[PDB]
Amino acid sequence: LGAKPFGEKKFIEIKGRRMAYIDEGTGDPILFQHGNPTSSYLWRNIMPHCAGLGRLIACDLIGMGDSDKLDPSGPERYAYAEHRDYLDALWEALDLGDRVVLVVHDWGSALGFDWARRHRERVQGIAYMEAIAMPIEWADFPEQDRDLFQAFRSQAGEELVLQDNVFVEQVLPGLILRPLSEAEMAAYREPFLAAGEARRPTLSWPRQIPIAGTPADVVAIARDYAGWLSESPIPKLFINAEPGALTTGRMRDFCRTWPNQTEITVAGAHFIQEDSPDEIGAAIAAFVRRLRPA
Ligand SMILES: [Ca+2]
Ligand SMILES: [Ca+2]
Ligand SMILES: [Cl-]
Repeated sequence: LGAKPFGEKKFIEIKGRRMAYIDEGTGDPILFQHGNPTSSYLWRNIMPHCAGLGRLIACDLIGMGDSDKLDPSGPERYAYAEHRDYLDALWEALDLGDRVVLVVHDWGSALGFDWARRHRERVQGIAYMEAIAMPIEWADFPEQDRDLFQAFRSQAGEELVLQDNVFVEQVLPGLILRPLSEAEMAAYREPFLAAGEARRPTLSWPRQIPIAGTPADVVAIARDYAGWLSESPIPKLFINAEPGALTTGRMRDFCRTWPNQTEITVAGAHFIQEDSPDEIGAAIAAFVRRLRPA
């Protein structure tokens, strides 16, 4: 597997803040976007498979990875809309061109799907896995994690996450089938070593998941890209997971109705990149080779 990151971290100022990202190679972008509570590090063993197939980019969401924190931070900070404003500006600053291939996961998919809907003419292909493909109901949420996430979305969330770093220390490992190494966990907890607001992004995210109609704004956004994706002819690669976690049941049933889509199944729960990186990288590279023929 390997715990070493892919390439060197680069920095650029956005909205008066500093954001970190990986940008290696030349040509049309193959954009990898992580979710909660990860960073660009999540794709370290996947991006290599796309070597020479394009400009390999992986951005650290604001307040995450090596990107700046948003002070003053609080319950109102790090909502989906705010993350979008920063990511939109970062992607604009990167001069991506008009033949972008998106590779998304978790909140990176909500952000990526929305961006794609808004810049559809610039999207050459979309590879996704364990994504937030549509608004859901509690019955659709994984049973084993249902109570905990309901707790995150309650006044108990602050103690769980800001004080005890539960999303990083409990959820993350709990949704990876193979044992992580000391170095791998170190890389994941690094941005959240300090108790308090430094960990706010990992609490604000679960409170943004479009479940049972709340929050209304994210539900509407997801409803929008869900409808669009179900009709868009843009080529797609759906990397299904077994047993999987988020993209199972009804949501998986929905994703499987999407047009011009190739699907493969790999072993894993939610953070499948840590369980089947080679299968995932190989599939993405093949997908790209078909989208960018000699
Ligand atoms: Ca071109
Ligand atoms: Ca585990
Ligand atoms: Cl979340």
